[PDB]
Amino acid sequence: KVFGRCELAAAMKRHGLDNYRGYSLGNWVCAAKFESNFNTQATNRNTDGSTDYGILQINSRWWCNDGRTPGSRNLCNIPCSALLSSDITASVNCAKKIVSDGNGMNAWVAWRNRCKGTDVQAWIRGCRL
Ligand SMILES: [Cl-]
Ligand SMILES: [Cl-]
Repeated sequence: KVFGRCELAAAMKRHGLDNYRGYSLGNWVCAAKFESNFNTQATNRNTDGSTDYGILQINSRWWCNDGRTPGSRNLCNIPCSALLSSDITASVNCAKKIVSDGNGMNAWVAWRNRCKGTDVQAWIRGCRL
């Protein structure tokens, strides 16, 4: 499913992301924009043989099991395929754990490079939240 911007903001608000660990909702919408273009089915293979999955591009080295990433952790205890669902619950639950881990949202390269220090509120502007 390819979400709308305000639709995504709304589903994220409902799953507790607005202000989770101090990151306003605009940050998470922005991250999703640039990580996956709001598409829950997005996959990107990394050079280390790991794969990023879903709306927030959660990585198979650490966070989810995809069966083809040698000696990987499954820190979110999910098959990575569960991250590609139209229901964003599993992605949101795994992300809350990632962002608690110490790097905060710096764990997402697109956020660090494209959202951090920008006016992230723009991404929720005009949405009935
Ligand atoms: Cl915001
Ligand atoms: Cl932080």
